[PDB]
Amino acid sequence: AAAALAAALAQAL
Ligand SMILES: *c1ccc([N+](=O)[O-])c2nonc12
Repeated sequence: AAAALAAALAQAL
């Protein structure tokens, strides 16, 4: 889950 989210945020920004 950590990675999923990490990646989400990365993309968002
Ligand atoms: C999660 C998984 C892979 C990568 N990546 O840089 O290839 C990520 N970057 O930020 N979160 C992830």
